[PDB]
Formats: sequence, C-alpha cells, structure tokens
Amino acid sequence: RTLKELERELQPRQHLWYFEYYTGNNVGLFMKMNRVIYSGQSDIQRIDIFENPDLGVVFALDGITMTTEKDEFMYHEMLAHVPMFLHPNPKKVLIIGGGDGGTLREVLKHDSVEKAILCEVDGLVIEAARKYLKQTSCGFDDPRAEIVIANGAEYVRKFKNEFDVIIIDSTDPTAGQGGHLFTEEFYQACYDALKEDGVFSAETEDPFYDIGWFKLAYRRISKVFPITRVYLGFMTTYPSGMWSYTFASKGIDPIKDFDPEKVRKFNKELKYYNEEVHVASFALPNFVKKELGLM
Amino acid sequence: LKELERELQPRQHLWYFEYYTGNNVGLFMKMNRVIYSGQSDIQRIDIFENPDLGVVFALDGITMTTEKDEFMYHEMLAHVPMFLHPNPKKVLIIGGGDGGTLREVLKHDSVEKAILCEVDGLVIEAARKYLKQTSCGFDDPRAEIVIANGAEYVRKFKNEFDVIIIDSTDPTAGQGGHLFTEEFYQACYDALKEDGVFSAETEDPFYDIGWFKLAYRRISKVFPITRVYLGFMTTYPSGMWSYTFASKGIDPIKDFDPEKVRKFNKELKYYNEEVHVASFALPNFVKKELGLM
Amino acid sequence: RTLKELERELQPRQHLWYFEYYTGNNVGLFMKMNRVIYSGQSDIQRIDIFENPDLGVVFALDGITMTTEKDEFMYHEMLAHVPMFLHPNPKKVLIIGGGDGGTLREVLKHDSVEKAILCEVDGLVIEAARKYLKQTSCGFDDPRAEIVIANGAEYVRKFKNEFDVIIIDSHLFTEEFYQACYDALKEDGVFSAETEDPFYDIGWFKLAYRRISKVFPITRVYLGFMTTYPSGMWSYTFASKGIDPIKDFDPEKVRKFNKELKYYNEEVHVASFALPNFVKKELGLM
Amino acid sequence: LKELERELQPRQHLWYFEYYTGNNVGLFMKMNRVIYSGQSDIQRIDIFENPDLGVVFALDGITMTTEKDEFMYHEMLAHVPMFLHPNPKKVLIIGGGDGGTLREVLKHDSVEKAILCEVDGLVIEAARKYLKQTSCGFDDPRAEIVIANGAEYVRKFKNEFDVIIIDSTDPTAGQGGHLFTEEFYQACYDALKEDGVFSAETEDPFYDIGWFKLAYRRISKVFPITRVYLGFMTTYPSGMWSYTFASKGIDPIKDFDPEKVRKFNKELKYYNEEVHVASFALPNFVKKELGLM
Ligand SMILES: NC/C=C(\CCCCCN)SC[C@H]1O[C@@H](n2cnc3c(N)ncnc32)[C@H](O)[C@@H]1O
Ligand SMILES: NC/C=C(\CCCCCN)SC[C@H]1O[C@@H](n2cnc3c(N)ncnc32)[C@H](O)[C@@H]1O
Ligand SMILES: NC/C=C(\CCCCCN)SC[C@H]1O[C@@H](n2cnc3c(N)ncnc32)[C@H](O)[C@@H]1O
Repeated sequence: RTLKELERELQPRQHLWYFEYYTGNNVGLFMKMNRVIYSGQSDIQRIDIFENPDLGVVFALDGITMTTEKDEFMYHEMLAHVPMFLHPNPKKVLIIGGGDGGTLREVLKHDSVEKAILCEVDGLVIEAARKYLKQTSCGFDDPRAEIVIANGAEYVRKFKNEFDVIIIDSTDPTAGQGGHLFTEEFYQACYDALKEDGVFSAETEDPFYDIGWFKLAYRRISKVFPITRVYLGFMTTYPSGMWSYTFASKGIDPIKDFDPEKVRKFNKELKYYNEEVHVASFALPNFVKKELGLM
Repeated sequence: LKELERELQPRQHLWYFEYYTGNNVGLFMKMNRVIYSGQSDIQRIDIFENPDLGVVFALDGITMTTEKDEFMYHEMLAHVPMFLHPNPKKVLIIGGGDGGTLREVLKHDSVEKAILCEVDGLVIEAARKYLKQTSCGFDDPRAEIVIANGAEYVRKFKNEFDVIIIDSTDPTAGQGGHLFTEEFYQACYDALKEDGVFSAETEDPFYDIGWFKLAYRRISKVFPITRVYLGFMTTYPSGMWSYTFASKGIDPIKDFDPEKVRKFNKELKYYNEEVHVASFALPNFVKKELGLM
Repeated sequence: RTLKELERELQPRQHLWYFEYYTGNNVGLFMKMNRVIYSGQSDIQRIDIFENPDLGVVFALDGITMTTEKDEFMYHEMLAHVPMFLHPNPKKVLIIGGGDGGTLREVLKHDSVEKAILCEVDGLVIEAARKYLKQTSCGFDDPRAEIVIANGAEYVRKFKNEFDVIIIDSHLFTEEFYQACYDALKEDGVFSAETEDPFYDIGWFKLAYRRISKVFPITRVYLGFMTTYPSGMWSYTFASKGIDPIKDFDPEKVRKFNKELKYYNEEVHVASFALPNFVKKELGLM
Repeated sequence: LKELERELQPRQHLWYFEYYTGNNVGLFMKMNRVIYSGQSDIQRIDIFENPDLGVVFALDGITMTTEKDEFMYHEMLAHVPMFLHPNPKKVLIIGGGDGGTLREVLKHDSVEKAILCEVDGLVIEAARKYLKQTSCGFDDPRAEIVIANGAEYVRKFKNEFDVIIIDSTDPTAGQGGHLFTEEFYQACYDALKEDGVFSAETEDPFYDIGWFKLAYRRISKVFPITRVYLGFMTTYPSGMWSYTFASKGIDPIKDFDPEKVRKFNKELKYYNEEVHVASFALPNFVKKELGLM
C-alpha cells in the first residue's frame, strides 16, 4: 500500500501551535494548527500558511498574522470600499502591498475600474498567494489587474497625475519592507501620483499596541493631504481587534461627499461594509481623538 | 528578606493563556507577578500584573478586566442606557463584581440608588482589595452591594428601576446562563418602571456567535425595542464586543439627545455623542446573523 | 520569477511550536519547529514529522514524541542490544511496534540474524518512516527484514517455539500477551520490552513489571537515559527462560562487536541493571 | 475573604516555561499558584506549586529544585564524595542555596562542620520560608551559612577541608562562570587537606555538552584523579545529569567500600551501593566527548 491510500481526514490535537507576539512582546495571540500548508523563505521575509479549525486557512509573514479565511473580508472591505465609493469615477487604481490579493479583489468589484495595479515587493508572496490563498488571490486572473513586483516607495515616484485611487495595504512599519511606506516623502509621492480629484487610503494600525506608528502615520499624511480622516473597523484577528485606516484626498470629504445610493445599489457582495458603517466608521472614541489631538 | 528584595523584573518564563470558545484560538500574556489567586464555591479568581496591560483580573482563566482598557467595556455597557433614560434615579446592575459598571453609573448625578448584585462574595472582596480602579464606587452612599444570583434577586422587584444593566460572565461561565433565559429577561422587564431602559453584554459575534444570537432573540421577544450596538474591547475575544439595548419604547437613535453627553460634567475615555450613534451601525455579517438582512 | 526560483533556506523564528503533554497534562516538553515535513492521519492515529534546529527531524504519534534524530540511538540501542548480546545465537527475531525502524536497524547489526520480523499495526507509520525517517527506516529493505502490518498481540499467538528474541517497542501489555510471547519463544529465548519512565508513568511501569514477572522466570528491569522522552529516565524490562542478564553476560562479545554503537557498551550493560532505591521500592525489591 | 476561600484548584491558564540552552527546546509546567516571586541584586527567584511536582524553585527561569525529585540530584552530588572519604569531618558546599546538598551531607555522622557558601542572601531567606524540604538542615548546630562569592571565599583557606562540593552557581553565565575556572578549581584543591575529595555538578552532556567538557577538562588539569559519574534528574534539561568526582588519590571505584552504604543509618531515596558503581559507567557518546574511547 501507498501513503495516500492509507490517509484519512486529518484531525486536530493539542500539540501544534502558532504564537503571534504583539508589539512589545508582552501579549499575543495563539492558534492551534491542524496542518501547515506551506512554509517558505524569500530574500525578504518568511511565509507560513496553515490551517486552524476555527479560522480556516491562515497566512502569516515573519510570525505576524496577515489574513485568515474567516475574517479577512473585514479588513479588505474597509480599506478598499471607503475610498472607492468616495471617488466620483475610479478608473485607475494603485494598491501598494497586499500580495495576498484581498484589496485587489474588493477594488475589482467596482465596475468603473479599467486598470488596477498591485505593487507587491515580494514575488514569493504573490506566488504563494496564487497557489494557496485562492480566496483572496482570485483577482489575479482579472484582465484589468496588473501585478508589479517592486518596492512601492520607489515605484510610486515614477508617476505623476496618473491614478484616481491609491491604497496602502502594508505590513507593520517594523515588519519586512514596511517602513519605507511610512515616510512623509512617500505620502507626498502618492499625492503627486494622484490626479486632481484623487483619493487615498492606508492601513494605519491599531491605536493600542501600535499607538506610536498610528499617530506618526496620521501626522505625516495630514501634512500632505488637505483632507485627512481616520476611520475604524473591527478586525477579529489583528492585534487588539481595533483597526484604523486613514482616508485622504485633495478635496472630497468622506462624509459630506458620500452618496449612500452608490452602496445601496452596488451589484456585488459585501460582507461587512454598508452605507451605515461607512459613516459610522469615522466616529472616534475619546482616547483616539485625544491621541490625534482632536479632543 | 525585606531588606534584600528589589523591584521585580519581567522575564519570559511566567505566562497566562486564555482559551477562547472552541479552544482553538486564545490570548497569551506575560505575567510579571501574580497578585492574588483564590477559589470560592463558585469559581477561581486570578489577579496578576502584565507589563503592558497593568493589573489583569481573570475568572476561571477568562479575562474579565485589564487596567489599560476596561473603560471601553464599562463606558459602552453603562452610558448608552444611562444617557437615553430621561432621568435615571434607581439602577440595578447584575454581575459586575469588579465595580466598573457601578463606577460609570455613579457618574450620573441623577442616580439616587444603584444596586450592584454580584453572585460571588469573593469577587467583591478581591475587587475591593486589589482592583481599586474599578471598585472605587463601593463606598458611595448611593451604592448598595448585595450578594445573590441576579436571576433570583431581580424577582423581588416590580415597577422599581429606571435602568437595569446585565454585566455578566459568559452563558457557560461561573453562574452565568441564569442570566440568559427568557424567564430572566421578563423579570427584568417587570422590575423596570413604565419607561425603564436596559442593556446587557451580549458577547462577541465571532467566537461566541451562538450565544450572541440567542441572547438577542430572547431579549427581543420580551422588549418591544431591542437594538444591538457594538464597541471595541481591546483584550476581549476577537476585540468586537456586542451589547443589547432594550426599552419599553425609548429609541436609541430617535430619542437620543447628544447635548446631554456634550454637557456631561464627568470624564469619559471612550463614549461620546458620535460613538453612541455609530455603535448601532451593524456590519452586514452581523445584520445577517440577526435576521436583519 | 518562479516560486522555486524565489525560495531560500528556511530560517527558524519564534512562532511555530510543538507541545508534548506528559501523563497528567501538568508538565510537558516544547520544541521549536522550523518546518513541518509531514502530517497525516490513519485509521489508527495521527503522525507528525517536523524539523527542530537542535534535535533534527522529530517524529510524533498523537502528539507524543517517538523519535528525534539527535538521540534515538540511546533508546534503540538499549532496547535492542541488551537482549541481542545476551542470546547465545540469535537467528530469528520478532519486533512488535517499532514502525520507525530504529530497533530493526540495531537488531540487524548482529551478524547471526537470519530473519527479523517487524510487526507494526499501522501501515501509514511504515510508509511515513520509509519516506521521511531514513535514519531509522534504513533496514526496511534488508533481505533479512520482513515487515508485517498486524496487531502484535494477534500476530504473536500464531507462533510456538519459533523465535530466539522478542522485543516490544513503544493490547501489548496484558498478561495473556506476555504469555503468548513466552510460548512463541524457543526454550532459550530472550525478551525485552520498553516499560516507560518510573516517574510520570509509574502506574504503568509497575503493572508491566508485575505482568511480565508472572510469566518469565527471569524478569529484570534496566534503565537508560533518553534525552527527549518524558523525565529522561527510561526503563526496559529484560526477560528470559533462564538466561541471567548479569551472570550470563559475555563482555567480550560487545568489546569485539564490529558495528557502530553510540551508547551501549559492556560497562553500561551491567550498570543499567542497578536500580535507584525509589525504583526498587516501587517494584517491591526492598 | 478568608471565610469565602476554598482549596485552590488548577486550571489550564497559568504556566511556567523553561528554555534550554539554544532556546529550541524547553519544559513547561502548570502552576496552581505562585508562592513567591522576588528579585535580589543578583537574580530573580520564583517559587510555585505544580500539581505533579509540588513546590518548584526557579532562578532566572531555570529550574533549580522540585519537591518530587530533588533527592536524585542532591544524593548523587553529595553521597559519592562523602562515602569515598575515609572520615569526612569538615565540608564546604559552594552554591545550592536551597540547602539540599547540605541536608544530605549532614546525614553523615562523621561531619563536625559543614559550611554552605551561598552568594545570594535572598535565596537563603526564601528557602527558609518556602523550601522547607531542602532547607531543613540550615539550623543544624554543625552547619554554618556564609553569604559570599564562592571563588573568593575558598581562597581564604588552605589545607582546611575534607570535602568540597560545588552545587549550582550562576546558571545564566554558563561555562564562562567564575565557578568553572582552572583558578577556582586550584583554589579548591589548595583548600582541601592532603587526602581531600571533591565533587561538582557538571551539567547535562546533551544541550550543554561544551560546558560539561570544559568543566571536566579544567578539573582534570588540577586533580590527579578526575572521574565523571551520571545520574537521572527527572526535571533538569535532558534528564541526563553529570557530576565530576575528583581527589588527590582516592579512586571512586578502587576505594569504594559498599559496606559503608549498606550500614548507613539514614534514609536514601536514590543512592545505594550498586548505583554508586553503576554511575561511573559512561555511554559511548560521553566517552568519545571526553576522549576516553
Ligand atoms: N492584506 C492584508 C495583509 C497585508 C498587511 C496588513 C497586516 C497587518 C497586521 N498586523 S499584506 C502586506 C504586504 O505588503 C508587502 N509590503 C511590505 N513592504 C512593502 C513595500 N516596500 N512595497 C510593496 N509592498 C510591501 C508585504 O511583502 C506584504 O505582502
Ligand atoms: N465587568 C467586566 C467583567 C465582567 C464580565 C463580562 C464577561 C467578559 C467575557 N470575555 S465580571 C461578571 C461578574 O458577574 C458575575 N455573575 C455571573 N453569574 C452571576 C449571577 N447568576 N448573578 C449575579 N452575578 C453573576 C460573576 O461572578 C462576575 O464577577
Ligand atoms: N541544589 C539544587 C538547586 C540549586 C541549583 C541546581 C539547578 C541546576 C539546573 N540546570 S540552587 C543553587 C544556588 O547557588 C547559588 N550560587 C550561584 N553563584 C554562586 C556563587 N558565586 N557563590 C556561591 N553560591 C552561588 C545561587 O544563587 C543558587 O541559589
């Protein structure tokens, strides 16, 4: 008999675990692993993809949770739909980071899109996502999607008055090639690469374990864009579960220029984002307002 | 020994592991020191110090409060129904042995009497001794602390309270479950005055989806107005916590007066007027689980 | 550009771990995992094979550590060589369990062996060992080796006055099973069974000894270090129909052995039978 | 509060993790409660209760003693040299603040003076209060506790002691520690009388193979007779522990009289005549490491 003939459905036990440490290394998340699907090392970072009984397939970079099959929609829908719905007619989009493809998948739901560029620094992440993370990488096959392997901070500088929307889907500033995507100069390059009525969004971490970088990202973006507003969203497997995103534009206000009918009439599936959540996400708790210097 | 002791420094050897429902995911925290470990006839109490979260309080290995973020939970559970009530004078809080909810309730000058009904006397005593940050309202003359099963205690009252807040452990944890039956919610309804309001912690709609749904269905079957609101809770399972507001007619949005919150003469670290309204906007997956979509 | 073309040597971090809980679930061993080589489930149990930076390839069954490349020799040499060297001319050997192949590998070092049957209950363990545990399964293809997929307690009762040596590697602990091994051995046959650590598994250690002692006239416990098994103190039980492990031991056979031994030697053979007081007390040997 | 307290039961939330050299493997233990955590100017002390092992004492997250099995280590470290000496009257023990080695040494009626030289006074104080199983001999009229650095202390003596035993010291400094230098071993040699004997714990020849080889090499450059012996130690890294016996002529096998052990009037839970001799039989890998094949 051969191995395959004798194999049965793999059942989880209490012996294999994934431990993710949060900034500071005093608190973290642990997950049981039924099996490890892939472990790879590029010139940039380490990729691990495994299966958890409750979360499904989990993707991690350098021991930091990037996506889980059960809840990635929460993050990708909030990072992409806010700017996409606010733009009058988004045709050309640039996504920096997001090798898993989730943000690209959400952006592609918008019929106005003619070209979506996914600029990921690590080619191995793209290859691993194409093969093992089909839930998020389904957009790779879209005729309008173009994948570019490059450092986003260097890539965006090559363009001026080119994009309608730029979305930053980066790792933590201290993780991997992240950090390059957090400079004031970088944000200026994004501003210069957008057209006159362009919009922008960037993941700005949890205002809890990563309060430092959250504040810094907001300061730098607000110094470049006339309109800069932080919005929050639940993210059930990210550090603290309280995630922040920063919307920015050259005039379009995230509340005053929001047309709820665009969302009500959307022809694609949305598992988190909706008209009420859009406006609600901009309501900040007092401690967050205090950090940003608002109240 | 006393002369030789120095400030205790954290290492990587002592840990607290909190398993979430299902035992497949959990949270881990480094422990610099264990302040107290005690066992009552009901459950086990552990209070320890974590370098980032400060003092941590756990019941049967489940995180109850953290010095760094407990305000997020307590402010949302308490201030939503308190600010919606026209003039809350008499309040009943079931559970909440740590005292956080009582503390928030006491910030409203309108309160003349607030009963804190905790089932475990050991929790009250541990909170008084080690959790000063949340048990600060224990000596307030308006506060009355009683030890009893809230499910039975509430039955002593009819047309008595302006606000009833359920600050309970999980439906499967230490004496909980008594606080999640339809019989219980009806008694809460009966214990409230004609225009009374209500709030109850209804778990995270992620690891504890089952109990979240059941709590909503049971509450909605008793109260004419039943609405779920959400809030961030940085150290609770999933970080997405739900609370269910209920009333005999008062609407959480339609009858909300943002001015009352703006002119509030007390400190609020999470809750505010825009957050109050925003907390009721539910993401699609939550609406779907509740049959609201 | 290509996936394989972008891959580099995998570096160990602090996020993947293997936790082995000991009997009682109050203490255990943890190991960092650089990668998981194989995870599979048979009708009988779960197999996990992974790589640890210090121990090398690690093989676990149902979350219990079975072998480690760094130290498996300690266990396999003590379980196998004590009975093999004590037998005057071991030609036919039966090994029950030992799916990894380690005991089989040690037994095959003895030139007198003509046939060594490896009776493993789970075929998936044999196939996984053949593919991923080359260090221990190297004897699978030896013409003298015969692999049988069967329950050892059922398989052994098919034989009478057949084997010179029987070794029980980690139904296989009943008095009737031991009696079946006794009946399957020749008049001068010898036996060894791994009998656990007299620490976390003291209950089973005592029971195994009692049961073996009710069948074999000569029953003697010996001990050895096993650096990755629970407690590090492992016991083995030698048994026979007359051959004494100390009195009939010939040191010269070991001194002149022409095969590699990384643990076992003539001094260790005799020393392994010296039992600390707490062990003697547990077995009632004063 | 004490009136409400019941016997504390262990759950699955509190843990102690010990990392072995290399940090790729380690041991974890469940904690029912933490008895004492303290920090001296030298190291951190943690004493807790484990359901199977009883009271556990760890220094800087390295397991030093466990109630269930400390006898294995202390008996082998102390009894081998004690029974080999003709008439041990004056004994010096360096390290071992828990007191176990001292306890075993005191079982020998010939002893008139046994000095326990511990570098950290907090260890002695904590052992008195929380490690009664091992510190029971601290107040024996023949015992003297000295708080000092053993490398400095031993140099104050010449032709003074019958037996010197080096218990655990500075676990975190590894082979580079002050108690593993040729200079220190020479000071020990000089402090011993003409027919003195010596033993030192020399680590596990698995995770700490280098440290083990270094200790043996340095001890052997000083003493004419140097022999490694091994013992089981059920909660130490790898479970295979080594000890190095040394003397100015007394041979551990040629001068061993089993009758002294057989007639011993005190309790021994590990050590006996067969084990004495057997502990000197080294597996091939150990012999190769020491250059004895
Ligand atoms: N989409 C949810 C997870 C994202 C991340 C958010 C999860 C946060 C968790 N705490 S993946 C972030 C990706 O951004 C890439 N990224 C990092 N640096 C650069 C760069 N300089 N140029 C382009 N792409 C980059 C990484 O290689 C990674 O694949
Ligand atoms: N205040 C934030 C923490 C609360 C916890 C919120 C849960 C968070 C989970 N992740 S503590 C809940 C308290 O409710 C008490 N409680 C349980 N059952 C009863 C009962 N039948 N009658 C009265 N009080 C009771 C418990 O003993 C516990 O002290
Ligand atoms: N006997 C079993 C437990 C011992 C430990 C054995 C555990 C082994 C684990 N792998 S505790 C050893 C004590 O020796 C002390 N020691 C360290 N340095 C010195 C010094 N310079 N002079 C005197 N005593 C010292 C330590 O402070 C420690 O408390």
